[PDB]
Amino acid sequence: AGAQDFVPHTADLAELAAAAGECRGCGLYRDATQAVFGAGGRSARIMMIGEQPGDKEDLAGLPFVGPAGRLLDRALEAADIDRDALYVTNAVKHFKFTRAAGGKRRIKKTPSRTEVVACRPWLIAEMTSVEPDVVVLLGATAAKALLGNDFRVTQHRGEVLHVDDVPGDPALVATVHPSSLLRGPKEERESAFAGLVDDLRVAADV
Ligand SMILES: O=c1cc[nH]c(=O)[nH]1
Ligand code: SF4
Repeated sequence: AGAQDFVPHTADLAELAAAAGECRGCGLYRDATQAVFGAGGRSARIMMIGEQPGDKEDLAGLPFVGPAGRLLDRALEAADIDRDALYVTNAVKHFKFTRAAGGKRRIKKTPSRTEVVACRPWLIAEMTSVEPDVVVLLGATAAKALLGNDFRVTQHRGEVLHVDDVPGDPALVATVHPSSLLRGPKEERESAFAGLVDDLRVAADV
């Protein structure tokens, strides 16, 4: 089922990342440039999970390198968290996208629950490998990947969650995806940014 047979029996992140380059666990590997595995080391206490690599990440081979990543770095710095000490990854490892005539970018398309479930074996391997004390779930797709398809990020802000089917029973904190804070009225973006910093500080205080 899904990516399971493509996941080797190793906690070495470099070996896992190389194996993910060969994954065919769903259809998304076909049009994407490459798999984008997580970045960071196994000593990380905090794991952060986004939805999927976007246009820039698909070509950089690294997560959170575009505008959403720059806002996330501003929030991490405000929360006094060193990005270099985190393990940062995504629920889905291949960019799902389309282009619009006249567009300046490839446009993300939402992964189906089917694709998230197919890719989840990689997240389980990452979590088993890193043994984080806390997992920050950035956005609906990531949070639902671990907390259920009905989970609503908007309803659980600031909350330390724990579920029974997650490796090592880490604390889970679900928050807004940084891409949500890039657009909207200034006051709304500023309030939302403060809330993201708050949630990052809850996770770091675990
Ligand atoms: O790595 C990335 C970049 C943008 N958005 C995500 O969810 N993940
Ligand atoms: S998105 Fe995940 S499950 Fe699908 S092919 Fe890529 S690595 Fe495999």
